[PDB]
Amino acid sequence: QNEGHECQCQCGSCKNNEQCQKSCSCPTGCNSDDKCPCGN
Ligand SMILES: [Cu+]
Ligand SMILES: [Cu+]
Ligand SMILES: [Cu+]
Ligand SMILES: [Cu+]
Ligand SMILES: [Cu+]
Ligand SMILES: [Cu+]
Ligand SMILES: [Cu+]
Repeated sequence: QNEGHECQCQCGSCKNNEQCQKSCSCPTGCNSDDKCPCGN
């Protein structure tokens, strides 16, 4: 029941990858390029 959420990630691998902007693996603290552990 819980898998994707909302990758509003503006990182460098989130802005170019729109295939994970609806199911990324980051919490609600992924709004800055850091240790963003997104999909890949
Ligand atoms: Cu994300
Ligand atoms: Cu990201
Ligand atoms: Cu993403
Ligand atoms: Cu992010
Ligand atoms: Cu992330
Ligand atoms: Cu993510
Ligand atoms: Cu992300």
